[PDB]
Amino acid sequence: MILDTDYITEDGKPVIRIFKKENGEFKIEYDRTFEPYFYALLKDDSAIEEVKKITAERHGTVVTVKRVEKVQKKFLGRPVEVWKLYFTHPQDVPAIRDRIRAHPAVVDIYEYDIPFAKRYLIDKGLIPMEGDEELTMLAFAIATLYHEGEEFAEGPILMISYADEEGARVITWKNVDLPYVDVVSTEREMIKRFLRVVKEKDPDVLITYNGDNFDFAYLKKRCEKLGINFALGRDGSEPKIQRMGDRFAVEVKGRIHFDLYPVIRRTINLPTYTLEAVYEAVFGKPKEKVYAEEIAQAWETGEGLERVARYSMEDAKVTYELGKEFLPMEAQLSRLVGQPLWDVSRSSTGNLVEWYLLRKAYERNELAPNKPDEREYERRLRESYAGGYVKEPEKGLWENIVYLDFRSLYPSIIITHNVSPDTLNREGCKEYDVAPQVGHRFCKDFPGFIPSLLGDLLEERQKIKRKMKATVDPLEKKLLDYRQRRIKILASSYYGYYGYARARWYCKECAESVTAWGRQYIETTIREIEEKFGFKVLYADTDGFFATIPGADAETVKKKAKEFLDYINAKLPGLLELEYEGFYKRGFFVTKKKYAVIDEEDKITTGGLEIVRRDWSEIAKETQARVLEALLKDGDVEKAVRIVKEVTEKLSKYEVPPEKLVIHEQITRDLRDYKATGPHVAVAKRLAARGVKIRPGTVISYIVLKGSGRIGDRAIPFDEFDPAKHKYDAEYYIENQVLPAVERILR
DNA sequence: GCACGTACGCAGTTCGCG
DNA sequence: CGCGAACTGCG
Ligand SMILES: Nc1ncnc2c1ncn2[C@@H]1OC[C@H](OP(=O)(O)OP(=O)(O)OP(=O)(O)O)[C@H]1O
Ligand SMILES: [Mg+2]
Repeated sequence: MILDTDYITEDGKPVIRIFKKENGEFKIEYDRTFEPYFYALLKDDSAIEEVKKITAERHGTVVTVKRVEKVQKKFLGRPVEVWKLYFTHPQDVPAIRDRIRAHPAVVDIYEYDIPFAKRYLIDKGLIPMEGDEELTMLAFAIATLYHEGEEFAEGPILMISYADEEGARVITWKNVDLPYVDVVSTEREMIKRFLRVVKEKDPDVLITYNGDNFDFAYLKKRCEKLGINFALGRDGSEPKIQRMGDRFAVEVKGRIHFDLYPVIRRTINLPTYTLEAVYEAVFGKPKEKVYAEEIAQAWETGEGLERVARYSMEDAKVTYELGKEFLPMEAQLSRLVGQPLWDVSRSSTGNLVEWYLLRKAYERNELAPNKPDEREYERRLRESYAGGYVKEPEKGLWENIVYLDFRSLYPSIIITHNVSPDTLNREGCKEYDVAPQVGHRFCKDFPGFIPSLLGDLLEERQKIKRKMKATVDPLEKKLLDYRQRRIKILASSYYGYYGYARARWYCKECAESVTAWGRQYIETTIREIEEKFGFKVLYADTDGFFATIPGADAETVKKKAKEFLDYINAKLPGLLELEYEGFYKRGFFVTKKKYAVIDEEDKITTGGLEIVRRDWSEIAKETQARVLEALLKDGDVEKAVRIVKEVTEKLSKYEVPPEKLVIHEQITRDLRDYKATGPHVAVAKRLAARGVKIRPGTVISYIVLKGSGRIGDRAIPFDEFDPAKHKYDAEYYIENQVLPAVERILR
């Protein structure tokens, strides 16, 4: 397969490198025939003579137009006459792109901000991660000595553990008599020994957890400080820390650094994203953690280092086990977008969609729209459109509830009505599809750009969901659930891409249509099931709704539901279909987006309640869960009152564990761009002054202390919470946590 | 040479001023 | 001393 692609400079000309593992042997191919290029639109062909004269300087070397060739392409389906401008080195584009654009004759330039290595993959039709070639993996993690005030990566590395399919081992420079701990005295020698291990085993993939920000970055700093040649790559090169905005990423030429952190953050939604929490969510088994306070104590006292080695070994052990199950999922993702696994595992869903559209646009000789300037980006972010339909739920308890839901509503709407930028208000067509309310017209004579690509993703989701029923192993069922969720988010992102301010194929009118279509279908289906079939819709949210026949029994409501499904699906066009997504005995609808139902097997499923929100303490989630259990199962309202009263008694008496009193919250911005400072923002700003880097996406876990005033002023991180010194604000967790989450069931 | 991180709608908490 | 803005996370 094709692992990755980059380019070096030989005699001032770029040389594309293709890292590939063909027939079980590493190989690097060299292509020196690819030339940088980008298009330009001119008012008159006679101005091409005054365009080749435009020059620019790039550190002494003057940048000139190598060659020029007029090509005929298409822009959103209509033909266009553009001039292709060739260049010597890729870096010549960023130096002359702005000079060529501002020419009074040049209308606009196109495809000027495309990386060379990634332009080679699209133009040459090369697709990475394809081919029956198994990849050798090797996970590794490091243990560090951190002190309050010490700059990051300034302390020594205590242990360097690694794990592959052949077991897990730990390397340290302090005598530990454990069968898996190999002891060698120098930290440098530890690094150098780790260098021999990787070079000897020669893994194709290097799996880490947050290694781009800690494990591999810490190792790279010891490289430049201790003066070591960490030739870890297959070309004799050393790891390179690359910048991606605020975060950084480590690259190892010839190999693939698979950082599982960005992968898990896009696949699983957990309150906290620690390695011990991800292991519990995937494999369903607990993982013990050794904090830095105990690692620093074991290093100084010398006692207990065996347990520290057990933590480092387990760190690499679970990292390989998690990587062995999540790498194939990302390989499939890389095969769809057609980009290296390195870039795909660290890219957002919006970027993945754009990189796939850029490849398909080249396959169809379609000149790609260019990203918006800062002005248009701000203009797109300020504008919006009406979302989905939401109906105020009927209050009270209801019995014999059915949940009818549309099958991929928004994606199906795009394919059925050919909602795409190239088809929006296209003139000269024979058949059109008008969007409700919004009125946007879409050509249906030819398949749209986006609709022609969304069909396959929908089929894949129904295939994965089909194996979920045919799977008996719980581990394979959850892994398949992750795959179908990944396909749902990716497909739905195609819709969200229309509203993405940074999207090349930005189309608000396309996004307005998908919602207008969905709002019309759900509102008409609700009216049809009520007027014709006599159903009573209780709750409705976009693609689905909760309905029932008030006085009918369970057997009647279920049959009439399947009857209405065949009646409405026959009247629905194309891929538009409504599904029977489960029956429920009794249900409770608190408010909008928040409800709770119970099925035949007495399994209570909730939606939008505080039980699944990470910003609510577990003592509140546990109390709310037992209240729903006392109401939906037993139906004893007085029993729930005694439950919340028993919880408050334990809280006031300080009898609840501190682990059950943690509140997780995410830092979605930079600590400098926060208009208001909340509890989690105040704790983050305090950790930023202590050396901890609180970057966007960090989950803040704090505990409210017993005090008077602002909650943020009495908020302390969970790590520094000692029950001997600190005492939590029992009155806060009673009045502002346990009571409110359960008070909304007042009936 | 880039990634500037898919969309809207909404319940609900924290804070701050009156 | 209720309310509005800022903020998060859910569906
Ligand atoms: N993250 C998202 N971003 C944008 N649109 C989304 C997102 N999630 C869902 N949508 C839209 O929301 C509605 C619709 O979801 P399907 O019908 O595609 O998938 P089920 O079969 O799972 O439906 P159920 O939630 O179980 O009723 C999708 O277009
Ligand atoms: Mg749906």
